[PDB]
Amino acid sequence: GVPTYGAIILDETLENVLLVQGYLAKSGWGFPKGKVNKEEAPHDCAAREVFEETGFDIKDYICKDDYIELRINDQLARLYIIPGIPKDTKFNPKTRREIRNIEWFSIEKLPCHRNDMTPKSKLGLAPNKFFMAIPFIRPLRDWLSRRFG
Ligand SMILES: O=C(NCc1ccc(F)cc1)c1cnn2c1CCCC2
Repeated sequence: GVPTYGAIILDETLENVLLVQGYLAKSGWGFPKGKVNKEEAPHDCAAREVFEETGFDIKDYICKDDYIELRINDQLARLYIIPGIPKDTKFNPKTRREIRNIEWFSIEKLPCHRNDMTPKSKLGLAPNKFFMAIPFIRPLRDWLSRRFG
């Protein structure tokens, strides 16, 4: 699959992260990210996708070595970590045709796994609106503990 790039944006307290909500198949909440274009550098794709989805330009803030990368079903997703962005920042996507809403979420309240259905003796996982963000949460919390305190 084609690699994806984006950002995990945190506020100044390091408490909260910015998630975006799409439509249809992308109807839940997830980090801003998207597919890399031909010959485009990872940092440029991340900034591009983040600016298209949030209206916020991370180019002056990206640190090259500060990201979380996950390979999920053979697609690689790398989110650059961008702390310190004020919570009163005005985010607006380029078009409401792709992005429904943009919100801050408390990191400590976000799930870092989906719940099974053991109550009902049924296999699998219950739906969770944070399903695209979930795989990054534990690695983010571990990364913040290491790199900050
Ligand atoms: O990325 C997602 N959500 C946030 C988002 C990011 C960019 C955007 F333009 C709109 C919403 C998402 C949700 N479900 N799927 C995805 C991606 C691929 C697998 C299905």
